[PDB]
Amino acid sequence: NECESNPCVNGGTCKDMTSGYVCTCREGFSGPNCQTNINECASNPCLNQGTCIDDVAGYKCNCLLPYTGATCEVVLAPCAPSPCRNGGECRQSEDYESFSCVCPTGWQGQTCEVDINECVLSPCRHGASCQNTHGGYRCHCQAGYSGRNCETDIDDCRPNPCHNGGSCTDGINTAFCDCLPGFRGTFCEEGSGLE
Ligand SMILES: *[C@@H]1O[C@H](CO)[C@@H](O)[C@H](O[C@@H]2OC[C@@H](O)[C@H](O)[C@H]2O)[C@H]1O
Ligand SMILES: *[C@@H]1O[C@H](CO)[C@@H](O)[C@H](O)[C@H]1O
Ligand SMILES: *[C@@H]1O[C@@H](C)[C@@H](O)[C@@H](O)[C@@H]1O
Ligand SMILES: *[C@@H]1O[C@@H](C)[C@@H](O)[C@@H](O)[C@@H]1O
Ligand SMILES: *[C@@H]1O[C@@H](C)[C@@H](O)[C@@H](O)[C@@H]1O
Ligand SMILES: *[C@@H]1O[C@@H](C)[C@@H](O)[C@@H](O)[C@@H]1O
Ligand SMILES: [Ca+2]
Ligand SMILES: [Ca+2]
Ligand SMILES: [Ca+2]
Ligand SMILES: [Ca+2]
Repeated sequence: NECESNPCVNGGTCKDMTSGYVCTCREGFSGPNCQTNINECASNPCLNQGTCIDDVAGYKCNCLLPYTGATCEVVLAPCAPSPCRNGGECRQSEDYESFSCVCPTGWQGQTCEVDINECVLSPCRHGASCQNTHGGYRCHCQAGYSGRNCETDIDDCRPNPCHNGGSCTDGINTAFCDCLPGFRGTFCEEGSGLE
């Protein structure tokens, strides 16, 4: 009878009946002739805007980065415990599988944990001594100089060391006084013919 026409598709098995037939489907198929591939994606199993891809008796999810895992329930977050130290900025890679760190001044290494020794190419000026520190440095100035890199010749004329209105000229750790009429001495402290 009716199974002679080989009606079942998708590998189903036909059984003859009174005035018809039944197809027993392989797992994953349904319909009178097993023509339907059951849509296991109908339950919307993929999270986080992943795409469900139907299979025979199953599905998978293609996740949208940075989500991953069987149902897009995991997230790639290489910057989550901020591996960049000492103020460094964490940047996630394009594919979210790795990170990089932009280090602050003074720091280097993959995670910004290695000091830079500024004294190797010392920025200190005017004979100052360079002291390297962890994440910085310090210049120790010679007499007469100030500033971060001991680059400033100190203004020895402020406050004015010249008494009695004398004019001050700055030098290296020194000041020179030109006295007003009536005054003399290194700092104009001596009066002559006054009152
Ligand atoms: C509908 O969504 C369910 C999760 O909320 C998911 O489990 C169903 O998938 C079944 O799980 C096992 C797998 O082998 C079967 O094919 C599938 O039907 C999903 O269809
Ligand atoms: C022969 O097969 C067809 C389907 O292709 C079915 O309609 C008939 O009943 C069967 O005998
Ligand atoms: C008949 O039943 C179906 C479900 C498949 O297992 C076939 O291979 C078999 O012949
Ligand atoms: C299915 O694939 C995932 C990765 C996302 O791109 C969705 O937009 C798409 O439908
Ligand atoms: C390095 O050390 C500092 C403190 C100054 O004394 C410099 O003259 C010296 O070379
Ligand atoms: C400095 O020189 C003294 C002697 C005065 O003439 C001042 O006014 C000047 O600034
Ligand atoms: Ca029959
Ligand atoms: Ca299916
Ligand atoms: Ca340093
Ligand atoms: Ca000076």
